[PDB]
Amino acid sequence: LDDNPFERERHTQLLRLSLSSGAVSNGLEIGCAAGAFTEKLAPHCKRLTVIDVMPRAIGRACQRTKRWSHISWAATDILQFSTAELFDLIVVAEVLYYLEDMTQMRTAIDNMVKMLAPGGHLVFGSARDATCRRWGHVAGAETVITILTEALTEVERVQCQGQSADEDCLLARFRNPE
Repeated sequence: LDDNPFERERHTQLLRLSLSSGAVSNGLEIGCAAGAFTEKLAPHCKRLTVIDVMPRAIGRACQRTKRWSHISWAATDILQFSTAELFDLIVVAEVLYYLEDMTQMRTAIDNMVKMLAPGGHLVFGSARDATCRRWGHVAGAETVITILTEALTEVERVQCQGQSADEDCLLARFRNPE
């Protein structure tokens, strides 16, 4: 799905935002789909850790990025996961579909904040509130962006009104105040 234009643009914005501070020491990617984005991010991270509830998704994404030796993978979700070294970039571009209510949502967000380095950046993207609403995911971009703003400083956003009904989404970039 390289040459479908919408995904092309979304990946480019995600990367642009992720890149804005120069190279990342220690990055976290949350959810990894087929490894398309990990492949673009790995080269700009001194260390990259990728977390994904779905093991078979990891078997696959790992193939894709075999060439780099500074990536590691965890079969776990953002509620259950925790690190010992903070992250200067957390990317969360995947609908956290496994989040069943606002309390899971609120908790997931706290964990992300707990793992941001100082002046670390959190880049978020997802289908807006109403596409997610359409699919049983409780909430999406605007609700998450309201909660993230409580803890973090929004630096920038971009909106990706692509093609179909599904293809319309919002990305925002937050700084963790030092």
